[PDB]
Amino acid sequence: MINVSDLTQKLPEGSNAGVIAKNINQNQIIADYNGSTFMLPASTQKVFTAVAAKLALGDQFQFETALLSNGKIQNGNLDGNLIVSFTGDPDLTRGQLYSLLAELKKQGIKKINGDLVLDTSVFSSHDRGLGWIWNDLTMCFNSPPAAANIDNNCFYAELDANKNPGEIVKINVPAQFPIQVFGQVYVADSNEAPYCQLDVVVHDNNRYQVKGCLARQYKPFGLSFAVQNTDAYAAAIIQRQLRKLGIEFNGKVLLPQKPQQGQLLAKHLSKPLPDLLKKMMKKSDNQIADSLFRAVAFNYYKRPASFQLGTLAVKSILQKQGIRFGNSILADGSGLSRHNLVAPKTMLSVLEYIAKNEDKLHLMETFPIAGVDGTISGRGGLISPPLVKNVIAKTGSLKGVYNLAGFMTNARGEKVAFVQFINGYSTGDLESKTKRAPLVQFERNLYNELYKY
Amino acid sequence: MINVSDLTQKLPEGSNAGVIAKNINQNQIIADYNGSTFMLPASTQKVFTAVAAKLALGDQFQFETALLSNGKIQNGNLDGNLIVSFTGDPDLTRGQLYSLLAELKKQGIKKINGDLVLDTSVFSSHDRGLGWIWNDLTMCFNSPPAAANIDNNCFYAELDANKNPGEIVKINVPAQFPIQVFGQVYVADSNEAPYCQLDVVVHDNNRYQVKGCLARQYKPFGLSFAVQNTDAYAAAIIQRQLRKLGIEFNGKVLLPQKPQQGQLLAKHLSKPLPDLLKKMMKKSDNQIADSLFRAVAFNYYKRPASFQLGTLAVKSILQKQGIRFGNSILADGSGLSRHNLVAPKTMLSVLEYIAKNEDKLHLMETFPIAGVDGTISGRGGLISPPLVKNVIAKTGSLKGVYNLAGFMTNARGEKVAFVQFINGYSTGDLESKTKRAPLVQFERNLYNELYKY
Ligand SMILES: *C(=O)[C@@H](NC(=O)[C@H](N)c1ccccc1)[C@@H]1N[C@@H](C(=O)O)C(C)(C)S1
Ligand SMILES: *C(=O)[C@@H](NC(=O)[C@H](N)c1ccccc1)[C@@H]1N[C@@H](C(=O)O)C(C)(C)S1
Repeated sequence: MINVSDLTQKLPEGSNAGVIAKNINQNQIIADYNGSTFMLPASTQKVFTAVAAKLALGDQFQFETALLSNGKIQNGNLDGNLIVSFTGDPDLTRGQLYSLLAELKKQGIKKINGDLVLDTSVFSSHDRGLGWIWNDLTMCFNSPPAAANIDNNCFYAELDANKNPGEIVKINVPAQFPIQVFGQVYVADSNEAPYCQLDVVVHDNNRYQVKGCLARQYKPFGLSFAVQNTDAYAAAIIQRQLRKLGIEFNGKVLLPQKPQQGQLLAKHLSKPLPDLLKKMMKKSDNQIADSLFRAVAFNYYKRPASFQLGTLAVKSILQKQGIRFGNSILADGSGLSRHNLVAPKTMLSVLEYIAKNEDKLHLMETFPIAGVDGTISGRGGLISPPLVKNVIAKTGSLKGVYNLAGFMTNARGEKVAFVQFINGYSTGDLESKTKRAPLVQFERNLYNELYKY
Repeated sequence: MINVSDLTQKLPEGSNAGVIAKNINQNQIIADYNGSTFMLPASTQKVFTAVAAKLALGDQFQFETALLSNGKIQNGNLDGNLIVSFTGDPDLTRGQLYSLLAELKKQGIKKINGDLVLDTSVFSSHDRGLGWIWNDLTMCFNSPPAAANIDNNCFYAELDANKNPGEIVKINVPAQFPIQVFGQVYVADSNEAPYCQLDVVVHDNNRYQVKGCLARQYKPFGLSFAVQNTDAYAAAIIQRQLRKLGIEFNGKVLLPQKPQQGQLLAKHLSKPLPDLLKKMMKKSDNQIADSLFRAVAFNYYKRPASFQLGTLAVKSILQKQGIRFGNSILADGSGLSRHNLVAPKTMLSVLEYIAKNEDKLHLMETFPIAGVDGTISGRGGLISPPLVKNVIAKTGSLKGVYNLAGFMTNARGEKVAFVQFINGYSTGDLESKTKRAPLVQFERNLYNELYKY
């Protein structure tokens, strides 16, 4: 086998690598180093979700966002509640929801007599996985994969930090966002400036308290944040849209937990599963992965879906196909949880199942391609021949973690599946951009060795 | 050296162990397996904090909780504001605060004419470490180590779920706590129950919503909750205590966020450092660790202390004594953060520092003693001869993590220091009772080899 031990000499001191690789044609393991150690898979976890979704949802699967009502239309009035049904569409734009509501106009509803009711019942319990880190929850990459999801459940604020030390930075929220940003951030001089933290503390109803400081900067810029209460956000946006459409409403917003009985007025459908999976796999969209993860449970068990139900469903589905998990922990579909524990060999068995069943699953085309697209279009260790345009791989990255899982063609045109998990990688401290050079060098050498072996 | 690698065969598949030990009398390393690999130390991290606290705070250090004003007292009136200064005391009880406020009434004050002003300026930025897991933040073990801390910033509620399927569980909060617990949790039948989640959602101002369902219970279901807004909680306690003391107050509660000057009326002192360190080390008190961590930085740098300053101070203080951290990540004093990264050998160098300076530090007596006290009085791997009454060790545990760091006497009467980090330990799914038999056997074997080597 490849001497993976010698290769990890170039990784930073303290790090730990789990590396396993198999020549599928020869049915031979050609690298095996901590292949059985549980590690943090980060976003390589999305491979499991991709397979489960293919199998339990199918290529015709679409997320539906619907408008329903129990009552009768007449005189331009909807004589009852407007029910808005959200099922976790992670790719729903504000533009789409608007056209959806526009459908009420087209049917001559001039005004709604009753209350606005949101049906988010297909998801159950929290909209965050267990073991997610609290301070990342305001970052847009970590926006909640909730039933209601509008423009990725992210917003930005406009900041102007062009000021002398001690002065207050100006923060405005653009008029489209029903959010508050409150508190005060000051400009720090270049001394204290390397120390700066911007603190964001969440309060109810999408009110974000900022504190701390920032280094002077000349030009305005935007900071993005995740929406926290996605039901209030969604309801506030629908009410503004109804006004814009000139449909009249003066009811309250209700948020029941149970499916809402009704007559269907209109429906919007997302792109189907193959397009969602491709964006999830190429760009590594956390929210698509966690929505599919629970959509899989919802459809598979026919009951409202918690992340725990997602875990049960994904394992049960892949187990049906011969995959064995032992005591792996799969707390989410995106890989964000710090409780996830998976060994390289388990990820590898899934990659083999993917390559074996490619005629059916067509998942190979979803993987980023070295030097070409997705999250590895510029990956340093992969950017030269013989690896460029040859290595395809799902990436996973968290603080301390640099992973790759996928396939390549060796110098004999045989296929090699491989999993690389690197954890404990640290070359400065909390809030030091990480020196990636030893990683570029490890990966360049590793994939060349698997190429020639 | 000891063949640690064979001994890990008894640990669950997937787990990883970092073990290192030294015979101090011979100065020989006798076990060294993954000794340089960064791992999660969990509460063994508190060893670093004990040493930094001894060096920078000293045995006379006590936390101060104080009452100040600028008005003068005339004719039974405090003619200005009551300032209550909190500095992070992690062992302040509401009875102690009550006796402190009683002192006003011994100085003749029976009415306060102004406002209640809290000064919590000694600590700054969040009261939570970065990399803490969001869903544990409502649990009493994860109560915020804030400036204001009353009864461990934890309270108790009871759910009476001894009722039929379909009924709403009754929530009872004892009346001493100025908090609200509300929601509709229902009792689920035997069929639905395995799918239930009992959730809590935190709302502004210490309002807790419980949601979900649970199986019929056949005793009272206790909830133990962390206080989320510690300033509001403290101000509410103060106002009820003032009332109960017959001191009239009708002013506002102000939280200015900067140091508040005034004349000192009365000062409550905690128990001194050696008592705080003994409780932190014997029992593993998370709040005393994170309190001391930031008190250390406040006193060492003389400026409001965040967790980042805590990290800088602890490293700087120990670096002076010859400890080298390289690229370790210490995000807190308690080890709760999932970003913490430290190698067995760095912890061992601190243990050696501890044994070498025992005549001045007196920290040896703060470690738990196998089969005798603290968190290893009943630790199954250590409770037989020759380990019982001989091994002393600080424990660390999180989901997946089972650590010891401490000392023992071997068969020759020489002192051995050791560090055992186990991560990736999984014997079932997330919410499962973990199986400890593999841990008991691995530890019984490892400490026996270290005894015999
Ligand atoms: C999977 O690993 C995901 N990672 C994250 O969301 C991290 N929390 C993160 C790391 C760095 C920057 C922003 C978020 C997604 N996958 C990553 C990857 O494929 O390498 C990502 C950085 C593109 S986000
Ligand atoms: C340090 O390791 C601390 N651990 C925790 O607070 C964990 N979050 C936890 C694990 C299990 C149950 C409750 C909390 C403290 N140290 C532990 C130890 O010494 O083993 C602890 C369980 C006593 S709490």
